[PDB]
Amino acid sequence: STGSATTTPIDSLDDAYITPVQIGTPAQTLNLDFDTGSSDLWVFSSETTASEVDGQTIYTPSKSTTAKLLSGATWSISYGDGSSSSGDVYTDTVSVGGLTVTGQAVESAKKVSSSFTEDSTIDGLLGLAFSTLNTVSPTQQKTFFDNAKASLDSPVFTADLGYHAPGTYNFGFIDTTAYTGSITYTAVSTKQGFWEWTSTGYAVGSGTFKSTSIDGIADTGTTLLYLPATVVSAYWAQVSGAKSSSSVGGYVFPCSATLPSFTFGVGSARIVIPGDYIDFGPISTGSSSCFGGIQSSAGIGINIFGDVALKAAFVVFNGATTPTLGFASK
Ligand SMILES: [Br-]
Repeated sequence: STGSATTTPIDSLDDAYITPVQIGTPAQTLNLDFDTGSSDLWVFSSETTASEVDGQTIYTPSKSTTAKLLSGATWSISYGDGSSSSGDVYTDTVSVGGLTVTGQAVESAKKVSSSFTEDSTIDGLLGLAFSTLNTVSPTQQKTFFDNAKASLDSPVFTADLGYHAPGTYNFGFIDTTAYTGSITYTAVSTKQGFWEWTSTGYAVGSGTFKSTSIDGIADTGTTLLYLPATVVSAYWAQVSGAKSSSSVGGYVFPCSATLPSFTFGVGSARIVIPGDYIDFGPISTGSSSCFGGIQSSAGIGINIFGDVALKAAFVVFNGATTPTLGFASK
């Protein structure tokens, strides 16, 4: 089997991407944030504290003939940005782009933090990291991808995120029309439960490539590119007026600037992030100070190849027995 679903930016800054997902019988379609940095499929629901729902579409398990309470199971998750959610668990039929999994754990939110409430466009998350990170207790549950894997034509999914445009998540096949040149594959460590890999270095603009190992995670659920302070300093040093602002929470730069591209290495291959992708616009409405899309990972504990990086590539998440990651230009 295979599946193919369009993913769409939630706003004009590509802050996140939503993908329609069918849950239950008859189908309830919710727009979920596919997150290769976590491993819970959770949704706003008929159980979510009413004051914490503001425009989201909710899953109502009592209206699904295939929903079953997973007795005794609860979940609770905290994300890198400090947001969180928790609740109880149903199993139900879940379909993405024509690919159907029966008995998928669908984690129903009883509580969500303010950042989720305030984002009316995101009805929940669909985790695509390794199932070892799943938070369901006392019996950990499998991700949609892990459940689907045995049925897939090939044990892979691909992320093709757009810059200010729709893109695609495919399951079970590699669309050879969706990228240019070749796909370069690189080793993955699952020791931390993430799609963790090592970039071979970077360049700033038309500068020379610096060969250096940068361990990080491929994370579709993170907006920006978070890299070591040395790398980030080298980038912003090429932008007149750029500075790190503790009051704003990162690098800012004059909105009048032209930003250089940023290149990252994948083996001997190179992925180029255009400068435009790195401009996240005014720090506040009407400001002439703009927020950078490359930020230091120093306060995080891990480097993160978020959407800023991933949307410059066609990315293969290979979930074979020995997992790997593939990157191609597009
Ligand atoms: Br390769």
